[PDB]
Amino acid sequence: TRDQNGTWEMESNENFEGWMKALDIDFALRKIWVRLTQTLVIDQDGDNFKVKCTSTFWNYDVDFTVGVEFDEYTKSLDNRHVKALVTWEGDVLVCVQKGEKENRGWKKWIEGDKLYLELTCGDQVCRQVFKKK
Repeated sequence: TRDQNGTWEMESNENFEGWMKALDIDFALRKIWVRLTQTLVIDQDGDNFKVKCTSTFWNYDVDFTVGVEFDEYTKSLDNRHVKALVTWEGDVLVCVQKGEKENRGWKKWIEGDKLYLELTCGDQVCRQVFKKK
């Protein structure tokens, strides 16, 4: 489905370390962040999304409109300027973050009460699975 609204609690995280290292996150932050629980709260109304990512450590809000490019400065992550664009490919939400790193972005799929998130950077993919609370 296209409807991603909900509070989503992480159940599995595969290769998060490799994706962080591909973004050049400092080693000591990687070791703290690598096995943190994550909750994603998604508020979706038409094209407008408000996504809140929370863990006991860093705590992000990003807001976007599907089909509208936006500047992002990833101040709490690798501290880069990207031009981000979120679109639908059928029922799959696709984000491309254009900038220094190649193949940088993410894709979200919803099956049932499961949200699948694939984060990419370079040759690394991180696969996360969330359950709807």
